[PDB]
Amino acid sequence: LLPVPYTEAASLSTGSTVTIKGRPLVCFLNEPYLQVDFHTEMKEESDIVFHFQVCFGRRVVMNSREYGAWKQQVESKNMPFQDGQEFELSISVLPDKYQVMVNGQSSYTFDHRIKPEAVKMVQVWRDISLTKFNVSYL
Amino acid sequence: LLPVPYTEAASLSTGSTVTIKGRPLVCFLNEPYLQVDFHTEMKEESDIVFHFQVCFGRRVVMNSREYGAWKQQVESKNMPFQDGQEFELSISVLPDKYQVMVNGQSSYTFDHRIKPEAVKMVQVWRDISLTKFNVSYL
Ligand SMILES: OC[C@H]1O[C@@H](O)[C@H](O)[C@@H](O)[C@@H]1O
Ligand SMILES: OC[C@H]1O[C@@H](O)[C@H](O)[C@@H](O)[C@@H]1O
Ligand SMILES: OC[C@H]1O[C@@H](O)[C@H](O)[C@@H](O)[C@@H]1O
Ligand SMILES: OC[C@H]1O[C@@H](O)[C@H](O)[C@@H](O)[C@@H]1O
Ligand SMILES: OC[C@H]1O[C@@H](O)[C@H](O)[C@@H](O)[C@@H]1O
Ligand SMILES: OC[C@H]1O[C@@H](O)[C@H](O)[C@@H](O)[C@@H]1O
Repeated sequence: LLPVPYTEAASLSTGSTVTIKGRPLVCFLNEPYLQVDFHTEMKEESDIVFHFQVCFGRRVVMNSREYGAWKQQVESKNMPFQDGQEFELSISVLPDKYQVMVNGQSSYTFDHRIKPEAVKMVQVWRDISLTKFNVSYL
Repeated sequence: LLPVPYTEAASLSTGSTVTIKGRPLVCFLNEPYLQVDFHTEMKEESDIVFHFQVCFGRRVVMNSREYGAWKQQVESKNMPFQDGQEFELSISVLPDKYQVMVNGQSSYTFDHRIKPEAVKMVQVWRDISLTKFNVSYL
């Protein structure tokens, strides 16, 4: 297990992938969350280029936080995460957007509001155990 | 620190108090949660007599879960929890309702939908550290 909340310094550009392997701590009936935030600084109060929040069994919200203010929330009812199971989450930086893979299935996209080069830190937190976190590049 | 999620077997009646001392894991800007659930069984999928969820800095929701279904949500914008600080949460069983004290201040009430004698387990979880959990009686 990696500690949760998990914070890692990171640089992203086109071709960067962020891969997370984890498991919800409790059954989907109890609505555990997962959050992944791409921050502009190492401090947790810093702006968020890309905010990804799963309410397991219900929905996903995505947003940015810019100069401390939450922007236009995007919502998906797409729920490929399986009750009780380990997940593999992969977030890829494409030229125009983030691609979110769940268990090898394209599940969510989010157009760049801020250049991904603004990211200095990824935080993974809320009601999961974390087995793997990797930032990679092709 | 007590492990989180924290689960303790419990019996409640009029005069029972549940006291929790904890601290949010992150700043209120990032909206950490605290949840306290009074369950009818030791298993986490069991019905919830009393569901208390803090979104720190934003709101509190309270509900019951009966035969697996969430009932009428109650919402309060009362927020006596302090950014960055340890809290003391005390939930008292009165004849007709739960009384929720935060840092010695009456903050929330919730009329009994199910007799508090139906409770067999308390779960404390989401984005907190936990220093104390006690079930007591006067
Ligand atoms: O957790 C913080 C939440 O605050 C809301 O105001 C935002 O619109 C959401 O996107 C975000 O998930
Ligand atoms: O933004 C959400 C969309 O992202 C796409 O890349 C996914 O493949 C679709 O399933 C989904 O509708
Ligand atoms: O923020 C824009 C994103 O929002 C989604 O609603 C669209 O379906 C995605 O294709 C797009 O990348
Ligand atoms: O976390 C579970 C949530 O599900 C909602 O449907 C309920 O009305 C809330 O009271 C509860 O907080
Ligand atoms: O249900 C909420 C109410 O509970 C009362 O016991 C509190 O003292 C009030 O501040 C609050 O309006
Ligand atoms: O569920 C009923 C509870 O809801 C609140 O709106 C009331 O203000 C409380 O006094 C009451 O105990």
